[PDB]
Amino acid sequence: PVYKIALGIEYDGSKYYGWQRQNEVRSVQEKLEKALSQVANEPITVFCAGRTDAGVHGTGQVVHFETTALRKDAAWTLGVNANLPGDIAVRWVKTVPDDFHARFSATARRYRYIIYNHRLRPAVLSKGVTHFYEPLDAERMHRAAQCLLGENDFTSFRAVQCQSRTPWRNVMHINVTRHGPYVVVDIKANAFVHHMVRNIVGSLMEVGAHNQPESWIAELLAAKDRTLAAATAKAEGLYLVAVDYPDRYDLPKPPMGPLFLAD
Amino acid sequence: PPVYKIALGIEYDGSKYYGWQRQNEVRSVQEKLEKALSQVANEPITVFCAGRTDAGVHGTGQVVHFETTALRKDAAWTLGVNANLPGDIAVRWVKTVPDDFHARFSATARRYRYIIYNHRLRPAVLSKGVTHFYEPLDAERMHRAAQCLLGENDFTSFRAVQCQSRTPWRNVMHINVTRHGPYVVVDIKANAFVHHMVRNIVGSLMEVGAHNQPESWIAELLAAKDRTLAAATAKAEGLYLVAVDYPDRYDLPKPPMGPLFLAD
RNA sequence: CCGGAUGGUGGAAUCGGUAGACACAAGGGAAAUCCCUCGGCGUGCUGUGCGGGUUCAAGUCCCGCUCC
Ligand SMILES: [K+]
Ligand SMILES: [K+]
Ligand SMILES: [K+]
Ligand SMILES: [K+]
Ligand SMILES: [K+]
Ligand SMILES: [K+]
Repeated sequence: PVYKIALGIEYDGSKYYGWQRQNEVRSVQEKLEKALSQVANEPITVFCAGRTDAGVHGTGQVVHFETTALRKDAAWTLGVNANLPGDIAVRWVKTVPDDFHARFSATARRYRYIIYNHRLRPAVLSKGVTHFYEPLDAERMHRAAQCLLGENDFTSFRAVQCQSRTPWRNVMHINVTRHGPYVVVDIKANAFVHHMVRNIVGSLMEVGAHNQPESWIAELLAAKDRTLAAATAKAEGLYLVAVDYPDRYDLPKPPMGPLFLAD
Repeated sequence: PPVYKIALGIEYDGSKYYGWQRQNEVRSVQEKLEKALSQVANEPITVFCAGRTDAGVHGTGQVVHFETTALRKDAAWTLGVNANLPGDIAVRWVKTVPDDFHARFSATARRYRYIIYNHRLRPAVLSKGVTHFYEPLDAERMHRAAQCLLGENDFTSFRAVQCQSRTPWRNVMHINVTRHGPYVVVDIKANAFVHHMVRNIVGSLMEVGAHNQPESWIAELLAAKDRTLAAATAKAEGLYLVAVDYPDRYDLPKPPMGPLFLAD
């Protein structure tokens, strides 16, 4: 018998060279497979809903695999976790049909960017938040961002190493708010082009610091040029908070956080 | 030569340090902090913290002071020192204070926050900054079973052996337990605390929360004046020295105590 | 006149904080993905035209020299 299982993985990529399995470096996927394999007692290969670059964290990542071995729930949750490193962890298990597929079944991914806005660098979670010196204007930022909403040509916020096809994406919602000293950027789209978020954030920050007009983000978008927008934003601050899947699969959706961040 | 009494608001992540207490043998927050301060003042510097934390415990409201004959502009102590500090340690603010100031002795009351990730499966993000407690906690029940420690009591049951205070008596300003999504936070403020006082109150408070003991237990323990009766000391990675109290005359800056996104 | 002269190329570095972010190449190993290297030395040092200086700290300031 083949069993298609879906796991909700969570992690802290600060100590990993990303998710993708590199035969020469540390990858969340690798550590995750080693464990799953020990439980199923057979070589296991997983498929994630969205690979994160080296540095980016995850709290809503979703993966699936097929094992011939039958393990009770705890085996996949409490079990795998017992084999996983402290930074990586399983949030929930759920057997799914054959028509499910972490990546291809995903209707839209969602990210959150954590910006610690203070003159002096942070200490706690120094690898989990991006530190931005210049005073940000959450208000102004949010406004200068609604122009990216909908379907547009994110070429200006694209990448040259983008292995995807058409640079067109559909943004469900992009909001920027401030939590005390923090500034958070929540963005949801059907998908994103290489470094799309870290780029939108980069240019959004310049605006926030009043180094550019609100109209700049819009001018960039239509500029269809990358060498016009700000430089890619730091990684340590990006969190893959949540992925969208058809309600028919009935996958559990726990708080996306990160941490104390309201859902 | 002029002597300058300076007060720094230090913040850090003790996950990688054997505590604050400078030890000529291991990594201590205080040591790394002094090395830096010294490079700035270009003279051996010795600091005094408002409350030493044990190996593991973090800090976001810690306050220290020192005296240097060297005159450095503000940035030198803030942006400067930080530039010499490790990434986990950091200065939050500088402030020259009078001679009658003293981080420890001037402190009117310290304050802590305990972060409990209440979920069957262990956390990944901040795995060293939050305490993972398997059994389902009852924030409500916990808070209630705690108000009995409020005020001045004999915290012998929540004390320790390696304790140096000549008296295990303390005055609790307030102890509250709330739940943030999967988290359970315990905020406690007192004039001072006896060795492992907080981690102990939390330990026994958790047993109650998990319904392994009655709300009346915390109270029975307190009056029991016995330690071998209460729960075992709670984990360290979850304790944060969020804030210290000082006379308003000193006018020290009081930024958000957090940790992180935690409302002030 | 004043503002610049930093990597192979752009292009950064909080009204002195401890280089080269970021982007785009190149080269090598495991059409493209990916690791590491890509100032000079080598057997970590000195290096932000060039020596000298001040400062705990200099690309970041004071002085003499070359060119926009
Ligand atoms: K630094
Ligand atoms: K430098
Ligand atoms: K530098
Ligand atoms: K010098
Ligand atoms: K120079
Ligand atoms: K000069």
